[PDB]
Amino acid sequence: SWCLSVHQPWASLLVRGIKRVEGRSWYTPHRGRLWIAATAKKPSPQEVSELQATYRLLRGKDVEFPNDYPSGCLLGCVDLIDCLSQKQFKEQFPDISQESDSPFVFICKNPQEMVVKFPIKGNPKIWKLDSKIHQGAKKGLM
Amino acid sequence: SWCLSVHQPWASLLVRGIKRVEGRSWYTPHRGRLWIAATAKKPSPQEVSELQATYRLLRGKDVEFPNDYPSGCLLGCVDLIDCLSQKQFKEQFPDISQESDSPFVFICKNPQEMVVKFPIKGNPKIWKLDSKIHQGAKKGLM
DNA sequence: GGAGGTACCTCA
DNA sequence: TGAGGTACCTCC
Repeated sequence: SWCLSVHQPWASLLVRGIKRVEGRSWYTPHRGRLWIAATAKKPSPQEVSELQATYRLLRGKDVEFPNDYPSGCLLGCVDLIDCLSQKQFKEQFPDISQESDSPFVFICKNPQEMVVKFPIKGNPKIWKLDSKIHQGAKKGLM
Repeated sequence: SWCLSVHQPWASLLVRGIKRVEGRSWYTPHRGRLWIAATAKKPSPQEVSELQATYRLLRGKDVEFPNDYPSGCLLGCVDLIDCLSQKQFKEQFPDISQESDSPFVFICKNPQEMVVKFPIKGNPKIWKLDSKIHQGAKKGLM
């Protein structure tokens, strides 16, 4: 039921598995499925292309980006398998530890993207999806 | 017929005779009567009190400020008797030369403040008043 | 100028 | 967060 709002384009890169971690100033004990919502903040076409170029260098020339990075909607989910301090992140994930310098690093696995994305208004930190949109999101995930 | 738009509170201080010069980056050959209009930019009550404190120190304890500094209106007029370079300003007005460091300094005399001030939309530099507001302004000056 | 789009900032 | 007030910026 629990959701994290993330700015685009990083939001969609997370549910595509291209971005593998998300950094925050705070810790969460939450483990398991974590829904990902894009914030309302639209990214300029410039930062989308620059971030895409960067992730091409990190992941390979032919990585498949989403066609769009829609704002203000529920995108999909990840499994939040750990929430690591920066020190723990460097010890356990040396190959990607450069990808976040935040005090706490959310380690995400098993991303899933919704083919139909639903408009939504987010909140800070981990917040709870409303039942109706949560039910429709799980149905979409077939 | 010619007018200069000036930000408040400086605009009203000019037509009161409290501010004696106005600095600009450009020169004008205009001499004689120059109407003074306040721009639309409203001044914060903080810059009004700080500027009043400063001019109290420059002119004396009991100098009489206007009760209000209205924006976007025709305030009055001065006689523009010279337009001096900064070098000429220092040579000719050593007692007040510190009051403007602009490339050109408009030397104003015989200020008159209108009892009834008329709303107006200004322009850059010296611009020409419309004849209806000019006629009404001259009449107000009795 | 004056007008208004946009980025920035704050939020009993 | 999302919302919107405000300051800042540009202007065939």
